[PDB]
Amino acid sequence: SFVKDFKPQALGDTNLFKPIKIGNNELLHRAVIPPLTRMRALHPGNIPNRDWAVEYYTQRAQRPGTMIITEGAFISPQAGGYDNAPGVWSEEQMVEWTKIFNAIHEKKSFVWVQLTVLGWAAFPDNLARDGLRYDSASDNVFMDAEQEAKAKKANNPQHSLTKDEIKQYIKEYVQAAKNSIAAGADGVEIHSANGYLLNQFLDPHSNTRTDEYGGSIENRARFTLEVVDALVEAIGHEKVGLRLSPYGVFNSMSGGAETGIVAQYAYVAGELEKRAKAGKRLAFVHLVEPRVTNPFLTEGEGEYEGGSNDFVYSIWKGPVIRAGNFALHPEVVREEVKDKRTLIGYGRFFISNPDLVDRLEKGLPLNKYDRDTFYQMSAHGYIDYPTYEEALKLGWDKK
Amino acid sequence: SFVKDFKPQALGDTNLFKPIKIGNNELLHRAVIPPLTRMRALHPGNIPNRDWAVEYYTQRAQRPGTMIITEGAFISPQAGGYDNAPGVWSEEQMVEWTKIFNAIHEKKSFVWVQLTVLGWAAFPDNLARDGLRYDSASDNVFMDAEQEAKAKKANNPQHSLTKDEIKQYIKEYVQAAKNSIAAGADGVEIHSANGYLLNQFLDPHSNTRTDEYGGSIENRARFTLEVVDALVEAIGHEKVGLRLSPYGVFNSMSGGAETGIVAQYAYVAGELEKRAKAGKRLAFVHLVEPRVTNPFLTEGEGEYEGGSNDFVYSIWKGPVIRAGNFALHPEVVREEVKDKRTLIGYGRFFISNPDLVDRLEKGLPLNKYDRDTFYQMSAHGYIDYPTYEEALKLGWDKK
Ligand SMILES: Cc1cc2nc3c(=O)[nH]c(=O)nc-3n(C[C@H](O)[C@H](O)[C@H](O)COP(=O)(O)O)c2cc1C
Ligand SMILES: Cc1cc2nc3c(=O)[nH]c(=O)nc-3n(C[C@H](O)[C@H](O)[C@H](O)COP(=O)(O)O)c2cc1C
Ligand SMILES: [Cl-]
Ligand SMILES: [Cl-]
Ligand SMILES: [Cl-]
Ligand SMILES: [Cl-]
Ligand SMILES: [Mg+2]
Ligand SMILES: [Mg+2]
Ligand SMILES: [Mg+2]
Ligand SMILES: [Mg+2]
Ligand SMILES: [Mg+2]
Ligand SMILES: [Mg+2]
Ligand code: NA
Ligand code: NA
Repeated sequence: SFVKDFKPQALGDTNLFKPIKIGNNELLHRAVIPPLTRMRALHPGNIPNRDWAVEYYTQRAQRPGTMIITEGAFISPQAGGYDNAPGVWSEEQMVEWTKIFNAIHEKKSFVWVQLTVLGWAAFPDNLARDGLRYDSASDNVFMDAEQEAKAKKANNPQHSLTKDEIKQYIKEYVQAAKNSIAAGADGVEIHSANGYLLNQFLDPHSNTRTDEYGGSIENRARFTLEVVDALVEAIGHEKVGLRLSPYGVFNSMSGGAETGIVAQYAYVAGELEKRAKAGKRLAFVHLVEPRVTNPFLTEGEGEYEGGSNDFVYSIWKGPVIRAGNFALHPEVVREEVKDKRTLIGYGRFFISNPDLVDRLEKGLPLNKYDRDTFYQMSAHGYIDYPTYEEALKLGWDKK
Repeated sequence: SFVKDFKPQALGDTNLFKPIKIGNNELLHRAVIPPLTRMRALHPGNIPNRDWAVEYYTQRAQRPGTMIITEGAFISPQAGGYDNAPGVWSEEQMVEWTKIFNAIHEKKSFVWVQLTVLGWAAFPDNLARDGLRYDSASDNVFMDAEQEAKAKKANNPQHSLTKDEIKQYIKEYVQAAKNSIAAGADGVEIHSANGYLLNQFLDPHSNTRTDEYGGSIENRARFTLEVVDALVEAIGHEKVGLRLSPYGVFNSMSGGAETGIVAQYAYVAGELEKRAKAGKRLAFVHLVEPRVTNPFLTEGEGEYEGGSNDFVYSIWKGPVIRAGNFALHPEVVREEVKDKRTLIGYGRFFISNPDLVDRLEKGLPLNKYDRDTFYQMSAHGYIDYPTYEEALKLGWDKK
């Protein structure tokens, strides 16, 4: 069915429908697919879904010149811990990714691989089964009681990374980025948001370290910036973006309750701009808005009203992708895209609307999403959401 | 004469004319007199002007319930270096300040003493004459070539403060704050702006230290925060505010060219909010806007368009006074005061309009200022600017 009560607005007369270049890619509009974990990868080996993933991405590439950021992809076994999320370390994985990238390109769209390392969000028992550590910044603060207890039961207590182990992750980021490019991706996004490992280092709640990787703003940002620099060196700044969620609380990050949180993220933005002014500007910065501090809460819930991401624009002078509850709020998008370097990520409603871009241009009704199938091993709720035309034929204009 | 071409707007229908409490003071409107050095203090001894200063402040206190921040006042001889700016360390000074504070209070207005330490902005030859150091954060970067050369000629080369000397300044801030309160002031403003000593510590251009007072965001903010904490302890948070100029370039500060500048100031704001949440909220934060990066340039010049102070409001949750080119821009003020904790400082046009508040409420013409008498040892251009009524009688509605 269509979302009831939603009053659509045609956005074709806004900058959302003006072309923009991101990295090497000439986008034809500024509606971006943000990274969306869907849990259709198959075990063993974290293999992108051999039956459905090509079709999923093909559908969502249908509007020419769309920027697609993939579901998060693990850079190595140790970086993972969800059996049904994909990786980008093995030949068997890359065979499937190559097909996905080719399909997106055939639709004249673009694809950026999000590179993910889970840290404390991983399942410690899966990791133990596979002979892997349960990692985070620290060893004395935990995501929640259940995770702490699972780790202990698995004889895999949370482990504070050594400097050598941080270096090993950086090597894996580099190789994962190389693999992604070699398989045909247009670029990569470094996931430093939503309470995963890099965010666990950024945040003073999760990072109680007293070495050079914690205990100050500069130290907490060190790992994220080392990954940025390693990937810029390996594949070029024009092929690298960075995702941040300053006000997020998902996965036990601090959000605005931490009075130093804006300074922490302002520091990262400033270091990005310093690199840019020295000739190595990242393709984009991708921000999760305080509009959505936890993406598993219904739109409108978990809104933090005490902060704005606007500060980033005073610092970083390149493209900025904003995501969080924009599909149901074209009136907000209309204002935000007046800034000529702003793009808008649409997550949950891209799950349910393969032709979302047409719907945004033309002010059409939106298909309701089905949260129960966000994570499910099924084509249902993955590749069977209709286009607007197909929905009309099903009679959704009445139902 | 009146400013030609200026199209006034009545602001009586805005929050500029709603009461607000700042510290212990019930203000009746939100037009604030920011600190304005006028150079009428007499030598020797940096004595507030015995002939004219009471009248100057009385005139500008005339609208009941006005918050006045004094001209900067030196906390000690070593903090000074301008012979015609006043101090607040001696009995002879406080005799004159007492008269000024009494006069402001008789007009049912309020007075906050700005506490000033010049650092590298001081004149090294005056300091040498008086047996005093020429101080800054560092000893290997200078305000400009002329200052460096003056210091060398005076056998008084710029000196990087020791930790003990920083402690001595803090003692002097404490005593100056006590003196101000005992003499009748409503509070004090810590000057950490416009490239004076505390700002020289905040800014990475001027602060090349490698001890705990430089080399990182936290270290560069340490001196400013130590002064905040010492004054909060001595006289109470409700009697203390702090002035900052994030984007200023006056006195060779970095401004927006420094990519880390927003993070530096965001850190200070966050530390202020942390203290506030722990029960010790400063009376206000006073920001110089990027609208005026150098207050000796004509309105509209030296405007930095690449940054906003809005970030501070995501962090600090108390009153904020904004200053910089607002008199000629009632349309901007109208928008800014929609925020219910925003006050507006009017500097140069309070020099020339003793009845500025009435003029703002009622949308009246503004007297042109005379920059040549901003700093001058004279009543002329100090206490002889007319009220609107007096200007009409002089025929300025025609001239
Ligand atoms: C099912 C689901 C999976 C998600 N997976 C990821 C992910 O892999 N990486 C990431 O950075 N964000 C992920 N997110 C967050 C989204 O990218 C997005 O920031 C968030 O859903 C807010 O945007 P929206 O309101 O348009 O959905 C996910 C969100 C959902 C609902
Ligand atoms: C003559 C003059 C003296 C000033 N003296 C001080 C001072 O003692 N302390 C301070 O913090 N700012 C001082 N300022 C800066 C003003 O407080 C104010 O921030 C600036 O003039 C911008 O506001 P305006 O455009 O309303 O004048 C001075 C400015 C001028 C023009
Ligand atoms: Cl799993
Ligand atoms: Cl995520
Ligand atoms: Cl002088
Ligand atoms: Cl000043
Ligand atoms: Mg242990
Ligand atoms: Mg169902
Ligand atoms: Mg499910
Ligand atoms: Mg020396
Ligand atoms: Mg003259
Ligand atoms: Mg003069
Ligand atoms: Na099938
Ligand atoms: Na006289």
